[PDB]
Amino acid sequence: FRKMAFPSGKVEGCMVQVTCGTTTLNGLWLDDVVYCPRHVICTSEDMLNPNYEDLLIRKSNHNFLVQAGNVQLRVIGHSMQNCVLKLKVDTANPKTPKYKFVRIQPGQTFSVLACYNGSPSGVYQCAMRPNFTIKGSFLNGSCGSVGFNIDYDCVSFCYMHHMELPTGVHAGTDLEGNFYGPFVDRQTAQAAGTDTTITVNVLAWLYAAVINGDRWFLNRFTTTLNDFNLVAMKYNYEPLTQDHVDILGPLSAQTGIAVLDMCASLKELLQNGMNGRTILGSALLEDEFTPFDVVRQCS
Ligand code: NA
Repeated sequence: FRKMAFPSGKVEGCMVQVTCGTTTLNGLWLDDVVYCPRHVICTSEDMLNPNYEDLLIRKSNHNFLVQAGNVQLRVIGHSMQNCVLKLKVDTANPKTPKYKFVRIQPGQTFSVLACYNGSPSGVYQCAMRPNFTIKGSFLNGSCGSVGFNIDYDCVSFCYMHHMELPTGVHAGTDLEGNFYGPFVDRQTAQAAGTDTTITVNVLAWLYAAVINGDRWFLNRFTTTLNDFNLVAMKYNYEPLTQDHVDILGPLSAQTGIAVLDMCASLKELLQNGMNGRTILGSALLEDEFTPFDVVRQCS
């Protein structure tokens, strides 16, 4: 049972290179605007303690080198919206897909098109951790790579990568520039805070396991919602709500396994471990499939 990323073609045609001074990173060219992390205007010395307003004022529209493959783009307007730069350009992107900007919630998943100096190199599926970080592969040059979901013909852009934390985990903003979590685009030590397992995702993945033939973890016991959350808090699992039970509805109906019985199987799993066995070929509980992901992949 494999992690699916969304087909990336609609985003590939939007990836551009942005160079300001000597710093260079990825941008998102939609209509006549190019979006990129504002720390493109920062030297590596600037990053220690940037005054972005002050730093942006030293910059004019011609200081910005936006290149899309070969055609260079004429910048005729620059603006700072929170932590993103918005470079107004003359040519509107002919390849602009239908798109929204969305701010997702912790636990939701999305595809990332990692790009290095403007060219896409790879695509992967990941989750917004409950502590608003993402654990991924953002190497030097991947700043400005975007996260997205695709519904039919519409690209919901939800993530732009900005920083690697000293802890090696990754942080970024929505497409309006607001960071997810308590992070700032400054090279200083920033605490991520206690991460937790996305409980509704693990339950969804267990439904995927039942759908695909793995059933050993199904138990004779059952449990109440409170008893389960009592076990959940001990193991750093996100508390399960009734909203979470509702979202798991279709999966419970497809398999004929009530949510609370599944929660009871997860309870014994948490209290006993997996005892050397695997579920869907994994020796540990996967929490980066939402119930929507499991439905989408089982449909
Ligand atoms: Na594993």
